[PDB]
Amino acid sequence: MVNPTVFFDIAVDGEPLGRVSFELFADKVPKTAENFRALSTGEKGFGYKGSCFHRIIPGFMCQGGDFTRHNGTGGKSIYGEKFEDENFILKHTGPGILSMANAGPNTNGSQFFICTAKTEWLDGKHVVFGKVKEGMNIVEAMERFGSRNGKTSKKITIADCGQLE
Ligand SMILES: NNC(=O)c1ccc(N)c(N)c1
Repeated sequence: MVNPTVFFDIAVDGEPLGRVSFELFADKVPKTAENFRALSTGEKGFGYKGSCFHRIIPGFMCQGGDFTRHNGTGGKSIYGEKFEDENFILKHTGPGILSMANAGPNTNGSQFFICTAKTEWLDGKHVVFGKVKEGMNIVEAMERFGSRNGKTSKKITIADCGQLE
C-alpha cells in the first residue's frame, strides 16, 4: 500500500560519498517498480550492488545499472532479458526523476537513469518509475565527476544498496 523506498550508498574510486534514497511509484507502475526494488535488494541473486554509473552528463542525467557488461550495453531484468514499457503515466518533470533506459520500444532491462534536468523529450519513450527522496545533494556531487561525453573522471559505484523501512 505504501510505495517502497530503496537506497544506494555511493562511492567515488572506493571512497564513500553518501546515500541516495528513492521512492518507487509502485502505485502507478508496479511491474517496473518491482524490478528496480528487487535489483536493489539482490533477492533474485543478481542486482545493482557493486555496479557503476557508467555515463554521467552534467545537466542531463546519471545512468547506471549495467551489471552484466558494465558499459551501457547490458543488464537484465527480474522477468528475463527485457520487459515491456509498462505505461507512460509519469513524466520527466525535473531533476531527481528515476527512469528506465532502453534500446527501443519494449526493451527495459536493468539500466536506469536519474535526471539532473528536465528531460521532457523523453516523455512517452522512457518509463518513469521513481524519484529521489533524500540525497539529491549526493547526486549533484556525483554529477560533478561526469563530462560532456558521459565518461566519468573517477569510478562512481553503488557500494551497497537495499530497501528501507
Ligand atoms: N541502447 N543500448 C544498449 O545496448 C542497451 C540500452 C539499454 C538496455 N536496457 C539494453 N538492454 C541495451
